[PDB]
Amino acid sequence: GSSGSSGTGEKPYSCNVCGKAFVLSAHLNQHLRVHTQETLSGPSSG
Ligand SMILES: [Zn+2]
Repeated sequence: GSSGSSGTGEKPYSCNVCGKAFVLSAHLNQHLRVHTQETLSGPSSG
C-alpha cells in the first residue's frame, strides 16, 4: 500500500485547501466555498 489511486490525465483544477480535484473551474469554485466561508471551524482562506 504505497501508491495511491492510479489514474490518467490529472485534472487541471485542484483544491489546495483540503485535497480535492475538478475537471472544470466552476466545479472547483463551488467547492472552495466550503473553505472560503465564515465559520468557527478552522483556518479560513481570507
Ligand atoms: Zn477542498
